Amino acid sequence: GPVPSRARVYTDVNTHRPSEYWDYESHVVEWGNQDDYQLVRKLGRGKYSEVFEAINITNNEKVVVKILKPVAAAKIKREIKILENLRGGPNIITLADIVKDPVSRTPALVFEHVNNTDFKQLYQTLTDYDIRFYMYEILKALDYCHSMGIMHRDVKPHNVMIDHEHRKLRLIDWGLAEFYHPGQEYNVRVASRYFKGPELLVDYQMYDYSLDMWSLGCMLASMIFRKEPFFHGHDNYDQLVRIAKVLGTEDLYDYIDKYNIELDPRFNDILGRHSRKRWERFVHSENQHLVSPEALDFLDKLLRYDHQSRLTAREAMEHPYFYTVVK
Ligand SMILES: CCc1ccccc1-c1c(Cl)cc(CNCCc2nc3ccccc3[nH]2)cc1Cl
Repeated sequence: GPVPSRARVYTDVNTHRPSEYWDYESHVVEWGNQDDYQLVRKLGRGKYSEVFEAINITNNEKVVVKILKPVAAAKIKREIKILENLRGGPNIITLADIVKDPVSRTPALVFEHVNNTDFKQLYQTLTDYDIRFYMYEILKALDYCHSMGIMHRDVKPHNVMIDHEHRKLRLIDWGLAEFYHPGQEYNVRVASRYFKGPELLVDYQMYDYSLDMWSLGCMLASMIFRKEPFFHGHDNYDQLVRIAKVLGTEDLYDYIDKYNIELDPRFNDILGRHSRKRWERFVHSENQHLVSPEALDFLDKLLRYDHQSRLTAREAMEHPYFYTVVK
């Protein structure tokens, strides 16, 4: 069977802290008043929630309200516990209140408002310096949640709010977040297809905090190479083939062999044999302004098949790519 794995960092955080910290099912939710909030407009609807711009009447301040769908209403305690544990942490969205929505009869989470800069504008106009600055801000959020025994499991551009005017970044949508317990087998159906780590794609359940690091590398590659998404799989199987066309198949087989993972036999007809490509292959006149040897070295240390061989968020903060960032 599969060889077990554990994180090389923050393995003992959950054991060290009291059970109340991670036993979310035991947590009693203290409800606020739904009447304090007036919904202004629907911002979006996903598979588990609907998000709205709203106003807190008591202080006349804008807030964001997430109304959970019944299909998500079960594992709401997990998100609530995670949000309360991380509250006040660097660049973590602040959960301001929890109320019962009178219409859906489900919990509605109230968050601090972030005046988001248009997402196309940011992708199109952020400079090399701004990319390093914001990547450093995401690393502060990731090292914080990992040091708190939590893995986000859904890192992607959509889950990162940026108010560029105020150089303000928040990591949002902790609905897929889970506490990391060494030796636990987790569901591999997490994150979004283009951001899924090879561990998920090969069905390796004993993953840790390092999955967030792969997703972060996918974001960086997309941004610096002007290729959205960087690994553009047609489905979850083709997603691994797209990664293997860049990282090569020999290192993929070395990874699955290390953990005694057996690939799904459907890969026999589609994976092929591919050499590892040099990152310089993806550089062109339209992205040269965002690429540097330091960017490529940093990306190379995140986009590794072996989850245990990726940079951790705290080590990544001291990488030369961030030396230019004002600290
Ligand atoms: C390509 C990802 C990336 C790589 C390197 C540096 C920055 C980014 C980035 C960009 Cl360009 C744009 C955004 C903006 N994302 C907005 C997401 C969002 N806006 C919302 C507004 C309302 C509700 C949810 C929302 N989620 C986030 C990041 Cl990390």
